[PDB]
Amino acid sequence: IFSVDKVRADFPVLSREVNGLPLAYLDSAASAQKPSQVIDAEAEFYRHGYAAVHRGIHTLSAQATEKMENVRKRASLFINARSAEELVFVRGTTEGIALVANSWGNSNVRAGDNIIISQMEHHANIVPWQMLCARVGAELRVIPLNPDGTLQLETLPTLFDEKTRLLAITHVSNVLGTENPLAEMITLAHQHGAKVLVDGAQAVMHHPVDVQALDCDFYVFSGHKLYGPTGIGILYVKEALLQEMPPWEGGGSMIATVSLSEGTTWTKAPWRFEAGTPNTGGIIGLGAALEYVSALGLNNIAEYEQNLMHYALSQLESVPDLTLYGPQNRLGVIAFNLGKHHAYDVGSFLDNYGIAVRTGHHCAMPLMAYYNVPAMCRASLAMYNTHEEVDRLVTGLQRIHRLLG
Amino acid sequence: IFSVDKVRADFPVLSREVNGLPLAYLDSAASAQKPSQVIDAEAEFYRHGYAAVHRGIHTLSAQATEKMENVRKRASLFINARSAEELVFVRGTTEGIALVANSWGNSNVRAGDNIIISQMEHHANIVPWQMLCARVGAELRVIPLNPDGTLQLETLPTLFDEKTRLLAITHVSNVLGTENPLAEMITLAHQHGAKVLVDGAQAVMHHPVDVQALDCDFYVFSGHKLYGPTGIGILYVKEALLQEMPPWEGGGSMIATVSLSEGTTWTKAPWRFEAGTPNTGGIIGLGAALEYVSALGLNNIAEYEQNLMHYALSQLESVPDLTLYGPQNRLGVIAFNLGKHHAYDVGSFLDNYGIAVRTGHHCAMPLMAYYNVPAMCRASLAMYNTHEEVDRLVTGLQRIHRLLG
Ligand SMILES: *Cc1c(COP(=O)(O)O)cnc(C)c1O
Ligand SMILES: *Cc1c(COP(=O)(O)O)cnc(C)c1O
Ligand SMILES: [Cl-]
Ligand SMILES: [Cl-]
Repeated sequence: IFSVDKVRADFPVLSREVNGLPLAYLDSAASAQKPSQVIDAEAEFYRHGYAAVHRGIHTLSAQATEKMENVRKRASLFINARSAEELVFVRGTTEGIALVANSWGNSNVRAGDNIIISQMEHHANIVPWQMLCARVGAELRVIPLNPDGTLQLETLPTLFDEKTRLLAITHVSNVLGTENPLAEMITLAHQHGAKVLVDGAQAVMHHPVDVQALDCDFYVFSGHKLYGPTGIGILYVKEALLQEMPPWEGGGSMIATVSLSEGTTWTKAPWRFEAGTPNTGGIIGLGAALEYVSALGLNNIAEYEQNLMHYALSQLESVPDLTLYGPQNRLGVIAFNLGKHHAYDVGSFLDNYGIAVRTGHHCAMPLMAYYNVPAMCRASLAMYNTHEEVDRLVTGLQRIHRLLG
Repeated sequence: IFSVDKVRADFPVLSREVNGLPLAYLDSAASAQKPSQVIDAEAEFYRHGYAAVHRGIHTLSAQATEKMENVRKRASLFINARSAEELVFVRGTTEGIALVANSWGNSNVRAGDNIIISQMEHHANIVPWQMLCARVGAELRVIPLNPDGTLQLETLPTLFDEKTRLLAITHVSNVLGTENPLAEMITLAHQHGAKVLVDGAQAVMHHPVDVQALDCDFYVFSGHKLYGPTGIGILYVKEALLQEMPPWEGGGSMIATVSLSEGTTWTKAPWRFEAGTPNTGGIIGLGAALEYVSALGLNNIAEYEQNLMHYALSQLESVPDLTLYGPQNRLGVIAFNLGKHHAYDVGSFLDNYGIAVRTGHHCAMPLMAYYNVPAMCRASLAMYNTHEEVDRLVTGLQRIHRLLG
């Protein structure tokens, strides 16, 4: 069984005080706190084994190159990719999606084609496709939402056709906590020869993820949401696709040869898309984060978080004039507004009690617009959050409602 | 005065053993070791103040946003930019140059124009321009080299004309240690209305850099070469230029608004070019690295390194059949080959003695080709290297020459 007290003791930030009160960090969906196992792994690398990593001749460089490729292997096993060489290190989910849209998009999406996104997508999974569609003259289609925060799947027959090149879809909504039916949607997309990119930035920390079972063509996620360092993400691409992708004009690609007369050639994928000095510190920390999470067990984490979520939704029923957004079976986040008060004011009061939530449009303005609100509040309930922190959130909202209503 | 023993005691890697022998790290031009002040600043941030940073409502987020903007201010003072808002955080020098070539290049370089690079450029300051020139149908012109590793300045009249849009030039060669006459070249470029991008990745750790005095239009450098963390670089752009640059299609740009019907708008520069979650860990560490280097004083560092370089070049005269490449007044690096032996073999023997040098083409294949060699060895002499490590290098080359000659 999972022991939240043993886990919390690994996270030094959770001791912190904010406004003279004990921190209740409910904003892990924006970024997760990191255990000392992650922080110290990165520091230890800088302290005892740091070097540049392009299979340099000397020992530190060779050993650091091997550390980085072992992390690539560990990450591929974490998401059950067939091969470590199907994983590209990227700056984060945002850059990973941009890479696909520029390298794969520019040579597979032509004038008259269409791309399907959903109305709940984070901006990082909208804007690259908007721009691509403008470049090549294709059409961006949108799966609409239901009031309960799920996709209107009945609209799919009107969106998928033979010119559909790509479905770009979120695994788990960063606002609603909706988990989308990826395996079925991927079957539909592949029946039309469409690829699927899955934005998995909110999924990989909540339960096991198996890209072979899903059969998705691309999958992205962010280190810093996975209790890991900033500046590092993972992009998975099916080997047959990845080995056809051209070099990344926009972000830089690693060369095989450079000639002023004869031009330039490029090294094989993965590494083709990792130009310049990689973020070795971040890669080391990401590896430690994958080990930490695997050691707790994602199924134990999921069971604890689901129980915590069920407790919170039950307790929140006693908050007057609370509006919740999203389905009952949400993962990780609770999106809400309190009566007619602006989310910004609710979040400031909650911060005044030492409760960290996020306010605003959460990089999902089309989602905001669907619900005809400018902003919502969002509380994250991660593996190190407690029933007691849920009770502070509930009491906090009750007090805010009396003081301001 | 500078005390190399007091400085070395700040760097924990320098205690390390390699192949059972004490490390002599002479590969700082590939990446620098980091002091504990840098390592611990990053760890301390993760331990006590970590949060997401997009001016979030709650305290940790607000305080982390302010930490990151103070580092931007500190970096702008470090290079004497007029305004902190002229600095963009980037993944590294490679990504910074790609950003300029894609955002500024695509809307200022048209068919029939030309760009001037030099023959000693690192690949990161060649390939983006090669691709841009192919996109828009412009011409890539090259300032050639002299045998001593300096630019043939007499060729400039034949390269600069009214269609010259940009000069992209290295401040200090990562292979030869040549320092280029930037201020004079920038005057010439501006007489034709050409902009200048300076690749300063090898300059910022060796002496003060003043972008107002230089009057360059762009300037880039890498954190990890500045005794700082990986995954972070600085791109400086003159405010009038930067505020005109369009969003970065290839790498992602931060939105002001996203609408599925009305399209997308973008936030003001700096931040326009920092999409997704920034590398907050790396930014914090970079700030500590700038403080550490400022506390030693760049002029003291320069005086120590110059003395160390002069000692090494004097000692190396006693190595039979040593070929050196570059001018006598080189900064930081010594590029060399030993008789007819492949650089790879020399580097392996040196590594066997615990001496870390770099071998290969050093991401400067046109430079290699100018000298009609496939590879060279390169020893870096940074601020924490000693006369004794120079003596190990010299003795090592002498032994290699007897064993293999
Ligand atoms: C946060 C998030 C992103 C963006 O991730 P970055 O690490 O900031 O690049 C994209 N999609 C979802 C669903 C997210 O939650
Ligand atoms: C190392 C270096 C680069 C590339 O820097 P990255 O940090 O790897 O992106 C570019 N130019 C010069 C002169 C360099 O030494
Ligand atoms: Cl956004
Ligand atoms: Cl290269």
